[PDB]
Amino acid sequence: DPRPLNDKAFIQQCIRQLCEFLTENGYAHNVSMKSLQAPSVKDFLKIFTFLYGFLCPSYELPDTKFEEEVPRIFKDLGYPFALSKSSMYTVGAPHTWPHIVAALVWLIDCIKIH
Repeated sequence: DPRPLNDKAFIQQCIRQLCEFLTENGYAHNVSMKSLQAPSVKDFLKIFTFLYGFLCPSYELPDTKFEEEVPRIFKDLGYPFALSKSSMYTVGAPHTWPHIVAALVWLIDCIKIH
């Protein structure tokens, strides 16, 4: 894994990129650096739904089996890094969020092109 996910400054950079993309592109809810430090599973899913909607406009917010569906979508998009069920259940936890925010930023990058 080539990513410096332990570098706290690097993960603030990822969070800032998330904050800026959501803000710039008309996400429905107020977001801040503060509110993106440790999101709930429900807020993560709202964020993920907003982002994946750029690629799949009819995409609906998951809930049932989201811990299966969300990693499956990333896998299907060619994301090379592991997203475990454990991570899905604990997305906002201190040692989980860095991996998840990295995945969202990669998703943002792929939206920004395609």
